[PDB]
Amino acid sequence: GTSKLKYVLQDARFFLIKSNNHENVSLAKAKGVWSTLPVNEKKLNLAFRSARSVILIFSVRESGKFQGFARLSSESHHGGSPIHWVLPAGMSAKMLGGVFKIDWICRRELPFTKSAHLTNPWNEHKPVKIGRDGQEIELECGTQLCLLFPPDESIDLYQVIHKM
Ligand SMILES: O=S(=O)(NC1CC1)c1c[nH]cn1
Repeated sequence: GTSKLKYVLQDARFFLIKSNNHENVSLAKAKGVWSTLPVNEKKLNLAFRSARSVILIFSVRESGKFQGFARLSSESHHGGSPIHWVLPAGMSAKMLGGVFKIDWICRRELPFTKSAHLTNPWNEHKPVKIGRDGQEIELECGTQLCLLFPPDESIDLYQVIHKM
C-alpha cells in the first residue's frame, strides 16, 4: 500500500539530487549516506530542522531516470569513516561538506517519461526532472513525484515513521 508512504511525505520538503555517476548513488544506497557541497549542505541542514521529513530524490546525469528517494535522518556530520565517492573531474574530497545519514524509502528507478506532467513552481514551472543539484521541489510536485515511483516492497516504513 501507499498509506505509510503518504504519512512519511506529509508536510515534507523535497530536494533534487543530481549525481555525476551511478557509483555514488550505489554507495549511498549501500551505506545510507550522502554528502554534498557546502552550499547545499547548508540548505539541507536548515531544512532538516524545519520539517518533519526532508526527502532527497536522486537522478544520475544522462540516465534519463530517477534512481530512488530517501529521507534525511540526521544533519550533516564530519569525522566518520571516509566514503570513497567518485568525484567530478576537478574536485577533491576536501571540497565536500559533511555526511548526512539517510533512510531509503524507494530504491527503484522512475523514468523521466513518467514525470512529464509534473512541473516544479520553485524552478519556473519547468518539468521536475529539470534542475541543478540541490533544487528544492515544491510540496505538491514532490509528493506526486514520489508517489509515481514503483513501490519498493523491500522497505518497511514503520522504522522510518518512528524517527519523525
Ligand atoms: O560532489 S557532490 O557535492 N557529492 C558527491 C560525490 C558524492 C555532487 C555531484 N553531483 C551531485 N552532488
